[PDB]
Amino acid sequence: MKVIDPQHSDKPNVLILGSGWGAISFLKHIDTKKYNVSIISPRSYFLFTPLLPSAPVGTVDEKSIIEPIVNFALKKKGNVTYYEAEATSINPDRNTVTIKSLSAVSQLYQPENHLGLHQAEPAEIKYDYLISAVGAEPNTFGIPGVTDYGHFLKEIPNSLEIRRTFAANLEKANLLPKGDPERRRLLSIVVVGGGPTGVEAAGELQDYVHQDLRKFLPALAEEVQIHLVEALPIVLNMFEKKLSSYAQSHLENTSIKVHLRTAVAKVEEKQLLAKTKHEDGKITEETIPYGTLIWATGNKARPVITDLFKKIPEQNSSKRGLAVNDFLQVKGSNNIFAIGDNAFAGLPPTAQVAHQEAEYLAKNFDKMAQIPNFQKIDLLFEENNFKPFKYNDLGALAYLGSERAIATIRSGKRTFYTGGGLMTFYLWRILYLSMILSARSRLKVFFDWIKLAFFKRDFFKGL
Amino acid sequence: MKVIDPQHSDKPNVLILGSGWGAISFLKHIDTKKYNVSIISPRSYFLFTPLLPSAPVGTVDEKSIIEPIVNFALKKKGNVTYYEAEATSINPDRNTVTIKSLSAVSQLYQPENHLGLHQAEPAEIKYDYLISAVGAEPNTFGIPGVTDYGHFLKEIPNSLEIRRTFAANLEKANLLPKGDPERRRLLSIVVVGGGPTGVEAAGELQDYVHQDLRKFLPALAEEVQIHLVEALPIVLNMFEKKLSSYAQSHLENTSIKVHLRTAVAKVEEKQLLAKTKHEDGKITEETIPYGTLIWATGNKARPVITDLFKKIPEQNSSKRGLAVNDFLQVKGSNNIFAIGDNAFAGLPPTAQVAHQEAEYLAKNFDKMAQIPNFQKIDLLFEENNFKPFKYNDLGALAYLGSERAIATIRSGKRTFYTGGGLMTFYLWRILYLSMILSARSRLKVFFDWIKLAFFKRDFFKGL
Ligand SMILES: Cc1cc2nc3c(=O)[nH]c(=O)nc-3n(C[C@H](O)[C@H](O)[C@H](O)COP(=O)(O)OP(=O)(O)OC[C@H]3O[C@@H](n4cnc5c(N)ncnc54)[C@H](O)[C@@H]3O)c2cc1C
Ligand SMILES: Cc1cc2nc3c(=O)[nH]c(=O)nc-3n(C[C@H](O)[C@H](O)[C@H](O)COP(=O)(O)OP(=O)(O)OC[C@H]3O[C@@H](n4cnc5c(N)ncnc54)[C@H](O)[C@@H]3O)c2cc1C
Ligand SMILES: COC1=C(OC)C(=O)C(C/C=C(\C)CCC=C(C)C)=C(C)C1=O
Ligand SMILES: COC1=C(OC)C(=O)C(C/C=C(\C)CCC=C(C)C)=C(C)C1=O
Repeated sequence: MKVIDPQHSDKPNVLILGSGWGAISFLKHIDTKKYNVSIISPRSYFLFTPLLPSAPVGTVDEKSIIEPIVNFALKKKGNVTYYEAEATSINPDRNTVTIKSLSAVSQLYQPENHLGLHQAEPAEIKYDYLISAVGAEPNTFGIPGVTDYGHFLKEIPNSLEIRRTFAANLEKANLLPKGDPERRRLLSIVVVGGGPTGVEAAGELQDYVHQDLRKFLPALAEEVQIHLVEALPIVLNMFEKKLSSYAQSHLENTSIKVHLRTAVAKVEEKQLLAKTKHEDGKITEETIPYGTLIWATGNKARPVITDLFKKIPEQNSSKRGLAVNDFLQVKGSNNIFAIGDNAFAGLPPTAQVAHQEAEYLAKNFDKMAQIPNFQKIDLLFEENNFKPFKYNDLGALAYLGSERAIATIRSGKRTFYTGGGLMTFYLWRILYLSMILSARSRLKVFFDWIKLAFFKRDFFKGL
Repeated sequence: MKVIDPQHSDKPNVLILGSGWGAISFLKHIDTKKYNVSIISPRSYFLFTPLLPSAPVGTVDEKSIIEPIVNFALKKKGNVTYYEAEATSINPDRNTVTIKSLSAVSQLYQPENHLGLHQAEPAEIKYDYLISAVGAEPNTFGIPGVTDYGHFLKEIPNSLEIRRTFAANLEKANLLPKGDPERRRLLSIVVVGGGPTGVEAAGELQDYVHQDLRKFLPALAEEVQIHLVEALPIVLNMFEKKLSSYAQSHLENTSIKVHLRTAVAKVEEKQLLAKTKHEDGKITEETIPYGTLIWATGNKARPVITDLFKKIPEQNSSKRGLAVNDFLQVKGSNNIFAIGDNAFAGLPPTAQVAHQEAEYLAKNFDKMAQIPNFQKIDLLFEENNFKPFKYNDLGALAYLGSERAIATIRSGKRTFYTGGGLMTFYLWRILYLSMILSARSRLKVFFDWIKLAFFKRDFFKGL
């Protein structure tokens, strides 16, 4: 019950799902004069995910790396409306999306209507076109105990939980005598994932220990131990072998214990069971004690996308994400589009792919809105003549702790970069500053870093 | 049970209670080479209380106006030890202090001993001399319902509660239609207290409304209403009448409803009952609806100080604080000293009084530690010949919202200042920056303000 249908305006309604890289990038490029745009997302702000790993340890403040949606919508010319709630069910036949847990409603540049909605009231939102960018969720691979004792590294709350756990453990450990094995376990951290997120997480945690903790509790600092576990035989496999090797050496020089060729079998309250697969082809078992477990491995489709597979006939055989055209239209649907991690197009699940797809699609919509036929929809994309999406891989970046990073930079064919260590660390900072989406967030992180040069990190457990 | 008694060292032990203005100021001046210093306080950091009223609304970040104790202790030459716990009982006869709720132990410049203490374990701490600076706690004057529905404005947690309440109310109000009286109550704020803390609190809240809220929800911003209630007939009575008048005019120009000659009789869930005492000597009743109640009135002795009145014979007739000498020694005690709000010496309860008493006392201790007799204690203060404490009133300051402040600056006899409006607002900033106790906190607030010039306040309900 309750159906919101704003269409006194003669414009078509483009409904967006999410407030991440795909949704915001699309929002920034979509012509709000041609269409009435509306966003649905339980998250009232945009997260700059590449700096998330610096948040727990206080290299950057959590407020520094987020930006309210309304600030993006405010710079838009036309009307934009944000429903603070999550999409539960996508309804192709009805052309609606069901919502749950209404926390707020914002209607920018729309001084007129009144919805008449109580909080947590179920509803249905009409649409003419739908862009789906809810993203994925973390994958535990069905390995028991991960959700009970692990911390994912996906969202701002996760940064606060990791700080609270680790601060708690440091306080406890400090009361026990230098020998105690419990002291040793409480000071043990385990990051699962050999990719960029995991490496950066181990790097930042190590930075905090060597730089901040050592200055007022050197005793505790010496006994802390950080493990990095990865199933593949090479860390950061998306780079050339030469850069991966340097990466692995450096991590071990900064005293991080790297566990390659290693899968996790089970996760318990105080330890995890791992199977390591050696060069001679033999498998061994080892226990890894821990006090804080960061889970930074791959992705899995969300319940809303899974529920959509059952409804569209040709979307049956789909698991990783939604099956999509060369034009980023959802296969089998008349008007549903998909971008980012929640959409399969044989491309990686990365922020670079989300942004470029978002722009492409936004560009097309602004082109599509200059025709009588768009004012049935599938054949019109071709007749008028315009190009499909061509991803342009720009490369990869990764901070490795202790003022060192690796970089590969390119455009299509040619490659040009500086990807060693300290100088690449400086390039790394500049580029990241450059690709932050807002000026406020950019000044905030700049100040965080200036402050970090002179005074070192804030690491409060209650804040 | 369990008694910690560190005295392998030949030095006397000066035990400090608290981590506020008196304790930290004393700590910075006490010679750690002459004495073994130890702090007991449940709060692991120092709070810069004059900027606390800018925290809720995000003019300054909560992290910006606090500084961990260990940073102060680290700059000290000798040994310093901090017990993260609260003093429960002061024991003159035994010369000990009982403690509760052990969260942590820090022993800076002391790479040796091990206490062997579990968390939340009761204990007793030996001492030779004791400096008491626990401060006071808020006084509700026995007016019912204050602690049930009000927010005190005393500590960092209070800043977070006020933001959470107010953000919640704004979100709710926004869903109701422009008429609704509930909408009007949810947008109503009430600050109790005509002194500086209360005035500043009303000013900051009004700044947030006019500057930030109006830019994205002008409709809500116009209907917000802020009340200031004060029992005395004049706001900010500690200034000359001429400055108080300007203060009151300005507050009313910025659309704040000031209620003078008004006492609060009772506080309910959605309103408060007040009695106003008019010029013709008649008393009236009025209800003041509200959604957020900030209680910023006076002080009251803490249970630890009250419990000490019963034990010392001549400390019986004492209520506001501990009765104290011209040398700041506790009357009736051999070795207990009191500074700040928890000590009565016919002086105001202000930060300026705490700092000067702290220095005086610290100075004396460093002088007292160059004699055979100090190596019984009461008569030695006089025989060697040195002066009593003479407070030097430097004046008063107060921000009044909308870039205006009042100032009175002086030293003893002479008075010299600039105490009008906008120019006094600039002086106000400089002086406050100048009397922050640490460089980190000083840069942090400076950056907050630079950021505030270009981008306006962060006002997140979860952060
Ligand atoms: C810690 C970390 C670091 C990373 N670092 C990098 C990096 O350095 N470089 C790089 O290229 N890539 C990086 N990535 C990858 C990148 O963040 C993702 O690939 C990208 O966010 C995917 O874009 P998206 O819009 O599909 O999903 P997201 O950006 O995750 O956004 C999804 C949005 O949908 C919302 N949502 C969730 N569920 C629902 C629902 N049911 N209904 C409605 N809305 C919903 C969420 O609130 C969120 O705002 C990183 C990822 C992580 C976790
Ligand atoms: C919002 C606000 C604004 C203010 N502005 C000004 C101003 O502009 N100018 C001015 O001069 N004054 C101002 N004051 C007054 C000033 O903060 C106090 O007068 C001052 O704090 C008193 O110093 P103190 O050390 O006695 O107590 P505090 O500074 O309050 O410190 C008390 C310390 O004792 C600790 N403690 C409490 N109970 C126990 C216990 N049982 N055991 C151990 N430790 C304990 C606390 O954690 C705290 O660290 C302001 C106060 C407030 C609340
Ligand atoms: C998760 O692994 C990573 C990628 O994918 C496997 C990347 O591609 C890049 C390259 C950096 C990007 C794309 C920053 C985002 C830029 C914009 C314009 C949004 C990094 C650093 C990375 O760590
Ligand atoms: C509680 O009312 C207040 C006073 O007392 C009646 C003051 O005197 C001042 C003046 C500012 C001070 C004293 C800052 C404190 C500085 C140090 C070094 C402790 C302010 C602002 C004030 O609000």
